[PDB]
Amino acid sequence: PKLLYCSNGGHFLRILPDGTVDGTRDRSDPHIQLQLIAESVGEVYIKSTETGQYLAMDTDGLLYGSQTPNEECLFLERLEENGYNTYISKKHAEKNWFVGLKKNGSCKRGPRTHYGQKAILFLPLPV
Repeated sequence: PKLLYCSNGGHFLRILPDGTVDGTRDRSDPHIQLQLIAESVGEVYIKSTETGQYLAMDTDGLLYGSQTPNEECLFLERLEENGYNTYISKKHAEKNWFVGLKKNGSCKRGPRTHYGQKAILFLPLPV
């Protein structure tokens, strides 16, 4: 597993058993342990190690935790000069919708994200 740390609000990406996606600052949270799994080079699923759920973004730009993988669960990974990664929705890449966390640790919605934001920067860390 890895943790995905957002420096915008200082939160680890979290997928809860009920499929809620948000952020917590607590390093010890069981639900922040993630597996980044390759499809093709630079394409990844982001999977909850605890629940088995996959991070996904819906057609309304909303993040949720999917019981099973689908086309909404693929993200295009990029590093990013300062060691942080970005994750753009594969399905909505043309809109530049990203995985992001607000300063208050709740998720960002696709249209409210874009290249250049701190919200979209995640640092993969060891558990």
